[PDB]
Amino acid sequence: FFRNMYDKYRDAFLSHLNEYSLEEEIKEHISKYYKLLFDYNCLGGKNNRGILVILIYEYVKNINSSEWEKAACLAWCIEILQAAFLVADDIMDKGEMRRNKYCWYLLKDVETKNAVNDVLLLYNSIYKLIEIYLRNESCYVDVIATFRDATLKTIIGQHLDTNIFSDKYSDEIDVNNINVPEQPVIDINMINFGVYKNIVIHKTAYYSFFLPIVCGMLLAGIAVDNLIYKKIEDISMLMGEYFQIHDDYLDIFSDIQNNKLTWPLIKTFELCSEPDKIKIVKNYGKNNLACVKVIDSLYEQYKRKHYESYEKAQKAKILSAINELHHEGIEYVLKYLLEILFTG
Amino acid sequence: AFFRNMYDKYRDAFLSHLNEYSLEEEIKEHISKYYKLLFDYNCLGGKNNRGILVILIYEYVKNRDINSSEWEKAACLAWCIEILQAAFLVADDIMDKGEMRRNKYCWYLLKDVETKNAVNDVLLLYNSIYKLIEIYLRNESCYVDVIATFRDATLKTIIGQHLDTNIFSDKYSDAHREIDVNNINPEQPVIDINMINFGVYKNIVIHKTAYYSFFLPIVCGMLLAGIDNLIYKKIEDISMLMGEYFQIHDDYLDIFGDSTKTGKVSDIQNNKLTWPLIKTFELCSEPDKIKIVKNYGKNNLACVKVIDSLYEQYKIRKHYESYEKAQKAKILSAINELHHEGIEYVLKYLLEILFTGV
Ligand SMILES: CC(C)=CCC/C(C)=C/CC/C(C)=C/CC/C(C)=C/COP(=O)(O)OP(=O)(O)O
Ligand SMILES: CC(C)=CCC/C(C)=C/CC/C(C)=C/CCC(C)=CCOP(=O)(O)OP(=O)(O)O
Ligand code: NA
Repeated sequence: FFRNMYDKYRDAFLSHLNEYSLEEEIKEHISKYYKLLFDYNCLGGKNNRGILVILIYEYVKNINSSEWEKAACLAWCIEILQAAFLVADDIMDKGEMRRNKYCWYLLKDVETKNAVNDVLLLYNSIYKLIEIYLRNESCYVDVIATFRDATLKTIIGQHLDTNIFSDKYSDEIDVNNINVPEQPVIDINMINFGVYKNIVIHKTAYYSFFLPIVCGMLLAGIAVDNLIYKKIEDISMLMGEYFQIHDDYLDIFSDIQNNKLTWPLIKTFELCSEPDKIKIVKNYGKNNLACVKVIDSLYEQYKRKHYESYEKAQKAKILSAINELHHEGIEYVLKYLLEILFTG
Repeated sequence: AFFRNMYDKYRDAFLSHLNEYSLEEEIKEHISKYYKLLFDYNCLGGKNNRGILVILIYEYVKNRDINSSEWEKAACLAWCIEILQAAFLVADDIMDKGEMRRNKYCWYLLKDVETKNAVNDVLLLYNSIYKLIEIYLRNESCYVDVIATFRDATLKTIIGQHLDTNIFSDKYSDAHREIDVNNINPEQPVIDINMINFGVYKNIVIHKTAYYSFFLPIVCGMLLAGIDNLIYKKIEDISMLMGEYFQIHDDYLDIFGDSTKTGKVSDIQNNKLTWPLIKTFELCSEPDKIKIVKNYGKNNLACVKVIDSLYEQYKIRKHYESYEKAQKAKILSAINELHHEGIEYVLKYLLEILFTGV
């Protein structure tokens, strides 16, 4: 039913913009543009984060029409957040396709300049929507703080993912250099699971798991002083890692060319001979067909099988963390979520 | 000067927050190094008209005693509006492909930064505002109203930007064809003559400038002081007038001002709907209209000269001078109809000091 309510939240926000002191013709142009911005970018994903909110809310509470209206609001707000992350991420990473269609920023009628502005519109629409539907709820402030704090962590994780190999992170920033572009290179001191977990937990775990779970519980009426919140934070960290490692696995089976610190990169570096370390450093992070293939060949050489081995062990560690919650409703949801992560 | 001395307190309060994240120590020192510069490079160097408006309004709203922790909350909101400006300027320079801002390279041009970091940094700077308001105004009754004011003014600015970016675009000229989500090719941008009018210009400029630059600071000062009241609507209207006044001057500077004085080099080549363009178009001959259509929006210097010579031919400088006097009087007349002495003093002082600062 979550998908049925999309139009309401979209139209609610667009109705706010329509109240502006603007000429009727100009209002028409913007409702056209912004309806598409939402539709193109909020619709078409697996909706795991949105569904997670709704499932957690239902399995803590055990629900009328207004209650679901607030739950579905927060669910779509996180999908709107994902949309904003998606648009921004594709600008930054100069992406080609997202969800089997052209990245928003690539479109002739959009371009990078609009996509930047649109990320901030999508991002700010979130808080207008929460205001519209949850202004008079007692959890109102805690909910917006949860979005804010999870977003800040995501920004920092995104920063680390972008810059972990950059010449600035190897051992001051030059405010006079606008002319000499730094060549993308690997930094071997950063190729380790400790650094990787830092990035992954901040970039993924907080907005993807912590935020949706907390929204559900917050709206349900679980007081923020409750000890479960810290347990859920710890579980969310484990799941975020699990999800991103799998995301890294799917990419190879544009991270190689984009010089990304991936789990496949770290595992390979851990497993490979010294000559192959030189081979990785020479061939990684380059937009060259021959270079990517060499990196592709090494992943095949050092066996795909190591991911499967990790996936089984991490899943077990999560189910153990889930079981110490001592909350049946959330436990089932988290066990169900864990099963349906990759499919949606 | 008091406002300026408080800068580090608020910067370091946010930097400490990031420093609390569960990260390895080496990572944490890289983060703090990057983000200290992000703030320093982009928050310092302006006229600080928006920050000072907060400070002045907070004080002159009512003649009263104000303790140092009370001033700490005001200087926070004052600096939050300067962070917002810093986020706006970084974003604007990305979108417009800027060269200089406040007499130095645009943040995004730095080879250590690039567009990819700058986009991420806009969102960090923007989000730091709300973390700061939380840290310092968490337990204030006006807290929800303050962040909602930031939120709503930002939304309007985003809409103003959208229009400034897209007013002459294909989508606006061809309102009948839907956006082709399969077209990843744009053809040379041109002006749309139906859009060259002052009614459209005010729509754009009020939203892009007036709400964040005037309404937001004044409302911040008032809400925190403890004032809902009918004066807010009257203050919304003056803000409209001052924003329009401010942006027209800003259009004047673009073509007629020294880049070593203003700190920045664009409107003609960026195909912008400007006051000098609208003023030229209602005043010039038909052959000159075609000349404008032919030459406006082009990066070639021979094309911008043609436009620049037309501004000289039609003496746009004197037309602005005439506007400036007319509008300044129009604003003072609305300010005098507020029936509030303290805010009147501030708005009068601000109107005198807009273009120089302090
Ligand atoms: C929501 C965010 C952060 C944004 C994305 C994109 C948006 C809406 C944009 C920013 C566009 C904007 C309003 C502009 C820039 C205006 C600017 C930097 C200029 C001039 O103001 P002055 O007051 O003259 O400059 P100082 O602050 O240096 O005195
Ligand atoms: C604060 C904002 C909006 C922006 C600035 C830039 C930031 C922090 C970025 C975004 C980085 C990010 C979290 C990434 C992209 C991850 C992504 C879009 C996801 C994949 O998630 P799935 O759930 O597999 O995709 P679906 O939603 O299509 O199912
Ligand atoms: Na999702």
